[PDB]
Amino acid sequence: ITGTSTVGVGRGVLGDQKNINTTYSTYYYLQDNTRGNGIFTYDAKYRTTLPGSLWADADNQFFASYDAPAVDAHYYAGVTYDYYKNVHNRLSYDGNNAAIRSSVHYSQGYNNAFWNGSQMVYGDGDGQTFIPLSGGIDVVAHELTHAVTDYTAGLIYQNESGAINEAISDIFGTLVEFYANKNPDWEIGEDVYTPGISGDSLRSMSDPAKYGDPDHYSKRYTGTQDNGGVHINSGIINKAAYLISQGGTHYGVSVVGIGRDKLGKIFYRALTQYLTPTSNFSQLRAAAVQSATDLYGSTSQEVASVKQAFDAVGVK
Ligand SMILES: N[C@@H](CCCC[NH3+])C(=O)O
Ligand SMILES: [Ar]
Ligand SMILES: [Ar]
Ligand SMILES: [Ar]
Ligand SMILES: [Ar]
Ligand SMILES: [Ar]
Ligand SMILES: [Ar]
Ligand SMILES: [Ar]
Ligand SMILES: [Ar]
Ligand SMILES: [Ar]
Ligand SMILES: [Ar]
Ligand SMILES: [Ar]
Ligand SMILES: [Ar]
Ligand SMILES: [Ar]
Ligand SMILES: [Ar]
Ligand SMILES: [Ar]
Ligand SMILES: [Ar]
Ligand SMILES: [Ar]
Ligand SMILES: [Ar]
Ligand SMILES: [Ar]
Ligand SMILES: [Ar]
Ligand SMILES: [Ca+2]
Ligand SMILES: [Ca+2]
Ligand SMILES: [Ca+2]
Ligand SMILES: [Ca+2]
Ligand SMILES: [Cl-]
Ligand SMILES: [Cl-]
Ligand SMILES: [Cl-]
Ligand SMILES: [Cl-]
Ligand SMILES: [Cl-]
Ligand SMILES: [Cl-]
Ligand SMILES: [Cl-]
Ligand SMILES: [Cl-]
Ligand SMILES: [Cl-]
Ligand SMILES: [Zn+2]
Repeated sequence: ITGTSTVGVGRGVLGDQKNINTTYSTYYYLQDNTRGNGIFTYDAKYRTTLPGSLWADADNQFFASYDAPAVDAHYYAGVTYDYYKNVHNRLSYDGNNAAIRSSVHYSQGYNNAFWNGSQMVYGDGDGQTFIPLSGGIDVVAHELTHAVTDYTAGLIYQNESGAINEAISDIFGTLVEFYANKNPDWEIGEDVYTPGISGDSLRSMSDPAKYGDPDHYSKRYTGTQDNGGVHINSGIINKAAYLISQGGTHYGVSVVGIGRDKLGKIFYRALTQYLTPTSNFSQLRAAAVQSATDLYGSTSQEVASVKQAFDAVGVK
């Protein structure tokens, strides 16, 4: 809508209070004019028509329990925008300030979220397996990272290219969680998954095997489920990125960690400068080595750790 930029206040899925950028025009809308061409949050009203209605609120106060998923989708979209702009000098997902659109209250008891090619979509979960998915900053950032990938490398969502696509979303989702500095970790989805069980998550980057995912190329899934294992084989690459950042010894191969900033820089360069829609794991290694070489020089510790990490996970 056209209106004037306002600042509302509300409570997210995890019960924390935060301010959100809104727009006033009769009602207050979840329309943040402060970032690029705007961040817009919609209500899908438990249906699957998309995007649904731009979120309207009479008083600019968002403390209703129905409000919470909207608050977080909107607020964490804003955090993710800020991450990409400040850390990578990337303006929104297309690098030209495209509007970021999210819908919440998608369907009934929907245990997932996704990027649909145009916007983000968040289920409310069924209350057992998931609580509303936009509650997890890593989830929000994972989904929006898919938009970044679509605009850059364009990795096809199947087999090895699809597992890289997934890993990219887990890596940057995690890097956004660290950037925001609320209870950051190398796990995925821990804030919204199984409210009945503490300490668990959907996937682990530091130890993929925790959740049944492979941590070495030799253990790759080769069947047809899950588009050829895109959320399974991502563990191989997630492990490599974890090792590059944090370091460690994995099946006797030792990796000197170089830290998150350098991980982010190397992978962002690889994504934007080298990968292609059909890149496979070996091509990713080449891209990451070449990116590290570009940034730090062929004889650097950074290049050496990239090579060691891909060695440790069996990617030649
Ligand atoms: N986001 C992952 C895990 C969530 C599935 C559990 N309902 C996928 O789409 O496979
Ligand atoms: Ar909620
Ligand atoms: Ar805030
Ligand atoms: Ar604004
Ligand atoms: Ar934006
Ligand atoms: Ar901007
Ligand atoms: Ar509405
Ligand atoms: Ar309304
Ligand atoms: Ar309202
Ligand atoms: Ar409303
Ligand atoms: Ar973005
Ligand atoms: Ar990756
Ligand atoms: Ar949860
Ligand atoms: Ar694989
Ligand atoms: Ar080891
Ligand atoms: Ar080693
Ligand atoms: Ar770090
Ligand atoms: Ar990458
Ligand atoms: Ar990225
Ligand atoms: Ar391609
Ligand atoms: Ar090394
Ligand atoms: Ca209100
Ligand atoms: Ca966390
Ligand atoms: Ca996490
Ligand atoms: Ca849990
Ligand atoms: Cl006005
Ligand atoms: Cl919260
Ligand atoms: Cl309420
Ligand atoms: Cl736009
Ligand atoms: Cl996904
Ligand atoms: Cl935050
Ligand atoms: Cl699993
Ligand atoms: Cl499947
Ligand atoms: Cl190499
Ligand atoms: Zn994904």
